[PDB]
Amino acid sequence: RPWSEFRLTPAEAAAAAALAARCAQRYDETDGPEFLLDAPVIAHELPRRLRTFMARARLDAWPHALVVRGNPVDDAALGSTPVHWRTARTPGSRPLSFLLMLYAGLLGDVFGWATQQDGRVVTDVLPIKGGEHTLVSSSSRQELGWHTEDAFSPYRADYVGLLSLRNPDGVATTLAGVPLDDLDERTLDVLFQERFLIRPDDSHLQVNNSTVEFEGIAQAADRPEPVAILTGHRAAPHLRVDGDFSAPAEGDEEAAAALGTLRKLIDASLYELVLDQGDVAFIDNRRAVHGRRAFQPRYDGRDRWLKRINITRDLHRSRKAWAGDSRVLGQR
Ligand SMILES: N=C(N)NCCCC(=O)C(=O)O
Ligand SMILES: [Fe+2]
Repeated sequence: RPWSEFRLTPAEAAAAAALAARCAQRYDETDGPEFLLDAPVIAHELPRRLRTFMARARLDAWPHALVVRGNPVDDAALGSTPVHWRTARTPGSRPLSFLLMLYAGLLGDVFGWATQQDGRVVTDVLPIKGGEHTLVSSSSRQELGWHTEDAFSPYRADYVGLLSLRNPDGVATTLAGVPLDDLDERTLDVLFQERFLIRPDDSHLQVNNSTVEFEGIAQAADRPEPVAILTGHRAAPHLRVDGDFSAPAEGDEEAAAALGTLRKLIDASLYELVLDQGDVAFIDNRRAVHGRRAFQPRYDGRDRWLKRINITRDLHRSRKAWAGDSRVLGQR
C-alpha cells in the first residue's frame, strides 16, 4: 500500500483509550492552553509499539499517510452524529478527541485557524443538511475534490489527522501522490516555477463560521501572488495544489498546460482509503493531496463523522500568523 499501516492489539487500544479517558477526566477541554502544552508529554505514556511506529514511519521517505487501525468506539456511548460542527463537542465524542490530540502530539505541534470552525484545534467533519454540494468537508452528494489542506497558505499543516468516529457505509477518503512516473521533465520544470495562483478555500469564509483574520483571507483571494506547485527535491517533490482553487498566473499558457496535465495525472492515479470506525490517518500534506468520495447523506443520526486536526513540525514557522499566545493562525 502507498501508506504506512499499524494495527493496535486490543490491549494496546484499551490502554490508549484509558489514557485519553484519564485526560478527559483531568482537563476541561482539548483546545485549552493546558492540554495543548501537556499532550505531547502525556503521549509518551502511549503503548511503546505505537510510539515506535509513529517515530519511525514519520521518517520513512515513501508513505502518503500514517494509518492506525483498531481504536474501539461504542456507538451507544458515542451518541448521534451532530447536525452541525457547532454542537459537535458531545460528551460521547470527548475521549476520542483527547485520543486524537495524544496521537497528534507524537508527530508535531497542533494548531487551528481563526477563520475555520471558530478557531477550534480539534475540528469536525460531518454532513450538514443543505450543504451537500459545497466545496467544504461538510459536503456529501458532491465529491470533495482532491487538495493540499490550506494550499493557499505558507503555514499550512505538514500532517492532517483524521479519526473516524463512525463511517457505517464505508465512505472512502481519496489520496494521490506526485505523479512522478508520468510527468515529463519540461512539465516538471514549469511546476517547480512560481507561475500558479492558489486561493483560500471556502472553509475560511465568514459564512462557514459562527456569528480580523478574515481580512487576510480576503487578500489571499483578491490578490494571490504567484507560487510554485512543486518544491524541494526533483526526485521526490513536495506538492501544493488544490483541484478547485488552483489557477495559472494570468495569461501564462505554459503554466496552464502543466497544471492541466497535472490534473489529468492526479485524477488517473487517485486511490481510496476507507477509514472504518476507530481508524486514524495522518496524511502527509506535503507528499499527497486528499479528498472524499461523493456519498448520499443519511441525516438519521448515524452519518459518517470524523474528528480532525492540523499538525506542523514547527509552530515558529508560522509566528507571523499568531493571534496571541494561542494555537490559532491568521493575518490581516
Ligand atoms: N478542492 C477543495 N474543495 N478544496 C477545499 C477543501 C476544504 C477542506 O478541506 C475543509 O473543508 O476544511
Ligand atoms: Fe481536507
